Amino acid sequence: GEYPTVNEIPVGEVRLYQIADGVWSHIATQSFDGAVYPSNGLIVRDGDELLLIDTAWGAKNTAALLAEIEKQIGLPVTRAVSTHFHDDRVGGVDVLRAAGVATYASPSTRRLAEAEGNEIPTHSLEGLSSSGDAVRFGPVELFYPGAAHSTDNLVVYVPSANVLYGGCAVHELSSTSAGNVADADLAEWPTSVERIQKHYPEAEVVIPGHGLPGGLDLLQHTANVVKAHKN
Ligand SMILES: C[C@@H](c1cccc2c(-c3ccc(CS(C)(=O)=O)c(F)c3)c(C(=O)O)[nH]c12)N1CC(CCN)OC1=O
Ligand SMILES: [Zn+2]
Ligand SMILES: [Zn+2]
Repeated sequence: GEYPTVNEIPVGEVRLYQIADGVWSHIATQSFDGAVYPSNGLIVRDGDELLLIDTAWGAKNTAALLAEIEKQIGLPVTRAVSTHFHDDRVGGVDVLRAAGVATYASPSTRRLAEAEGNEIPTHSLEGLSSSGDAVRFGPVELFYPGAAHSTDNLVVYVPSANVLYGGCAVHELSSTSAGNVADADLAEWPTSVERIQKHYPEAEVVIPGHGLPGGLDLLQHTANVVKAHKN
């Protein structure tokens, strides 16, 4: 019943967690540079179909994700959006594409994925290139807050449930640093978080890219840990 962690998640297995009516997160674990990390994504019911946000960080994890969705939900995943270019967001796009899923990301994410040798979503999401931009995509709104964890990071809001999926631009409350900052803009990140706070003041659940969901406090906590990481 509690939100799952690695200690319940061997690498290769996937858990789903019901967030709200028609909204689940997915949780998987992966090894990277000799350490094991959890990571989240989102699943949103879209009538008789499902919209997937982010892969489960790897090909085998993403295959396991599709199997877990069939077991627990039983509706087809028809579209997926990746919220930035890192492997915890696009690793598994090839699996999705061979399982009938149409894969999408911004042009900025597609270019960065291609340049870095990561898997590349098929379709480009226009209308998101300026900070503060928002577009509708099925049952969600996609929002580009500005550079934060990465220059391309997108945020996803589920208006029916007031669920804010921050992706890796948002950290969990227990975080002690800003995570993997390799491609981050620590100077711009607080401004981007402030844009999220201003745009989604009615969010009830906030889901970070890694770790435990909570409420709006995750946004302020993220700004706090990023400002202190920078300093
Ligand atoms: C594949 C991805 C990656 C791999 C491994 C770990 C992470 C973390 C991470 C780290 C620590 C914490 C605990 S905490 C908030 O207290 O510090 C955390 F929650 C998340 C993140 C993230 O923060 O989103 N991304 C990671 N990658 C790869 C990459 C550059 C490759 N050239 O950059 C990146 O992010
Ligand atoms: Zn990342
Ligand atoms: Zn991440």
